[PDB]
Amino acid sequence: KPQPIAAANWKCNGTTASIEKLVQVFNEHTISHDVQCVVAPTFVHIPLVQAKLRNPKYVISAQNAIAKSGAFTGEVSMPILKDIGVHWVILGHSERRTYYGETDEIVAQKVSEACKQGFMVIACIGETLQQREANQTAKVVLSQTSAIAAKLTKDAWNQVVLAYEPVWAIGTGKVATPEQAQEVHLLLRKWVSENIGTDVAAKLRILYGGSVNAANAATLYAKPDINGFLVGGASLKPEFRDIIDATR
Repeated sequence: KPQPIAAANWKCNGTTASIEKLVQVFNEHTISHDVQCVVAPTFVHIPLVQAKLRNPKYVISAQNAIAKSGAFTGEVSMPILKDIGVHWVILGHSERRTYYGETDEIVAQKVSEACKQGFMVIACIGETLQQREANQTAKVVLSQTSAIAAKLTKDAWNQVVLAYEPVWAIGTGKVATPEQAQEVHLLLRKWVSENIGTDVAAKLRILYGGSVNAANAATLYAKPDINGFLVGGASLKPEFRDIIDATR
């Protein structure tokens, strides 16, 4: 397997005091294996986390961005993030697709621009409960992935991490079973192998997210095509340490 990733999506949460305490916990956890840890604070907390986070296995990610600076009140651009030292971004999270109008073509454009600007990108894909029950999971996730792929060159895939998060698993407590997740990860990896390249597919990290916790992480990671996790609720807690260690 390629190098795993354990990514903490703090979403729209945190106070300075709670973040200081949690970062201390993460700093004091010695990670002995090869894993890339990622923490994605809210924009306003990025400087605090940059100042306090010292664990060498971690990088900081933004939770969203727009491609260019300019007259976009309220938004944060990729050049602005790069200038402050952030070169990872999560794009296309279900919450943004649902609440904030991010269509496949908007996500694909953002991913393309992030790659051109040198970011590592965690690009999120996943089906809704209605799509799953209609036996459309594969069609949906492959459509979302091919929309992204259409805007990328083969070289750019070195910067891409895919995160499969069934929408019905996000925040609900209803994690996908290892078999459910593995079926989708395998389908995605096969599509990448056939449509992009077998060398790309072998090195591509495909993360699972949606109700990962420290108790279910190891049995997800045991599956051959799962390369780590994008973690929401449990990444606000000290048991994120055990999620990291489940990628051994």
